[PDB]
Amino acid sequence: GEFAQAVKEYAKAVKEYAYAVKEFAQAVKG
Amino acid sequence: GEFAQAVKEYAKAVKEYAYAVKEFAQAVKG
Amino acid sequence: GEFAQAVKEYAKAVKEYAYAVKEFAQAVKG
Amino acid sequence: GEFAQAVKEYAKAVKEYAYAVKEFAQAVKG
Amino acid sequence: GEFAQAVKEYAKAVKEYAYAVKEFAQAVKG
Amino acid sequence: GEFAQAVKEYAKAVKEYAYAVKEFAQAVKG
Repeated sequence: GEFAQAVKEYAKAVKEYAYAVKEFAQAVKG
Repeated sequence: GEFAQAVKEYAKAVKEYAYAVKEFAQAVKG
Repeated sequence: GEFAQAVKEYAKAVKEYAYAVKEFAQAVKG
Repeated sequence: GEFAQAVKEYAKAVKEYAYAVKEFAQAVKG
Repeated sequence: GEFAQAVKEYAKAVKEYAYAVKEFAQAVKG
Repeated sequence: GEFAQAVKEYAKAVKEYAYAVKEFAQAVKG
């Protein structure tokens, strides 16, 4: 219900964190 | 219910942090 | 100049995220 | 299910961030 | 629980990072 | 069981992030 909903929004925020980390990694490397 | 809300409020903080990580990456690239 | 300011703003965002992680940790324990 | 999966993805993101933070540390030592 | 303990350790690590980035901001500035 | 595996991976990622932060902290200090 709400928990299932909360998890979808968490999963989507994790994926945004994952790409932000990759751009940080490239900035530090490049 | 109360825990689902804490997962929702954490998901918002993960997205806000992901944005700050990308902004800092852009400053390192720049 | 520009880069000192971006580091300062990244520091504030890390500090904000630390507070959200501590709140999540408390929410998990409840 | 879905929350264990999102936590696993977050864990992989954290490991990547740790590796970039160590590379950042190498840059700061430079 | 193991999850509560791990998020507690993460909260500590992010708080330390926030303090090291702030020290770095001071270093880049002065 | 599947959550206990996600928590194990998260716990290990958090630990790597914790030592990365101390390495960044030593780079800033030095």
